[PDB]
Amino acid sequence: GPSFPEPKVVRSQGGLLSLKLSATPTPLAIAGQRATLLTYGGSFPGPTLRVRPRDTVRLTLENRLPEPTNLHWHGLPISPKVDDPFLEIPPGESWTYEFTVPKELAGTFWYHPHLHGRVAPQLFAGLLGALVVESSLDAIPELREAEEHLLVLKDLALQGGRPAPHTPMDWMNGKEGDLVLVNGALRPTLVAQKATLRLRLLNASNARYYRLALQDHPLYLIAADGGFLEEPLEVSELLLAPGERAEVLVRLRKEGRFLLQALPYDRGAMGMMDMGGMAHAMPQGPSRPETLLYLIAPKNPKPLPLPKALSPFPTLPAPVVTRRLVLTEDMMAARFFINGQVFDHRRVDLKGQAQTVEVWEVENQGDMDHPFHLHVHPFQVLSVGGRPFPYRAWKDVVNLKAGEVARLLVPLREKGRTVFHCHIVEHEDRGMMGVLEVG
Ligand SMILES: [Cu+2]
Ligand SMILES: [Cu+2]
Ligand SMILES: [Cu+2]
Repeated sequence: GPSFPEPKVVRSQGGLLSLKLSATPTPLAIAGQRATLLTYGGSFPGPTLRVRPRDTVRLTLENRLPEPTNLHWHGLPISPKVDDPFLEIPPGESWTYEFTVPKELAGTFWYHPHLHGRVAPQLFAGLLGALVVESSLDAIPELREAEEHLLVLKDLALQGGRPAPHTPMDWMNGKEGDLVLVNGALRPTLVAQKATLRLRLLNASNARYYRLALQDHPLYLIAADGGFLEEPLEVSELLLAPGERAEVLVRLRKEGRFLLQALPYDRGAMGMMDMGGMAHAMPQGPSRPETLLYLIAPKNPKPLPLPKALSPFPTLPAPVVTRRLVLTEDMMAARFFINGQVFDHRRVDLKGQAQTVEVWEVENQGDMDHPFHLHVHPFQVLSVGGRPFPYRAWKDVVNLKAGEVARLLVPLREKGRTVFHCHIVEHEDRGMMGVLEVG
């Protein structure tokens, strides 16, 4: 096959993507060894669904797992009656998700389980896939003539030919694995045929962070989680927290081999130590550096000019309310809280009005990084940690380092009951989630 592995693509046909997927334990070969994972569509990652605005998506999920499951259409501004975080599909049963892709939408999204208390083991075991909303902006020459690839960043650990079980420390920290994979492959080689690459990036890991840097090159950020930026933004590195997406242009500068690496990053994971005075918690410190892929440039590379503009970001109406959501931790109990409470599916925590804009101040009073995710209602990050955000784009996950406050502009879209939660999914399962009702 092609030197660079990527998930198989299923495209809408005539305005309709109608597809039956099964969530099933699947024997397969991965990173050179046989293992049984939990997959959608018999593959890890699951198939990439490629659609365009106004398409109808009709996805029937058949649950062939021994436990109940559901889907979260991560990042899609669709009704929470469809993207239903409280629905349960029992083993052996099926459910059809049907929605229309919104007209003003573009980017890389993804799908994965969201059954409270079971997310971390199901996601860790392999249940995820990407969804791409293609845009008319893809036709501008500076993008159309680039070589496009999806990079699904997701780690794994195997024990006895199956995903490794969660330990108590895994529930506290979020589980990371030793196999640090791209598109389910171990350190693949991308032999570029064009000098400009357009890379769609997805962090589909439970908890691992990717401090991305390409040797000898900057990256040009062109999209965040849920839409394009207004113009390309040059960065020397790009941190992708769990659940986040980005799109970058790479302008290969000379012939050669260049490593794409996940550089050392300390997200605050904790270990234990006994030095003669009772066991005490001690920081794990930064992650070890990882090579994600080998990028081979073509001969005599002459990259395309960058696009001068992408998509204007909407001018939002003045907000009508400010909310303050404080994140805290009880590490030794592996319990995690929002405004001092754990999730209760019967309890509505916030009540807002559709078509108004809110300011959300999310404050991390813990010591770990927490990537905060809101379903249904994409937001504009105004500032994090006292620093203004350097671009305007739609996001749906925002990473908070210890002590940091993020200020978000949240337009409320579809009416109904939805959730917000930490996207270290172990923390969600262990309580760090709340309920928003929009009326
Ligand atoms: Cu998600
Ligand atoms: Cu968290
Ligand atoms: Cu969620």
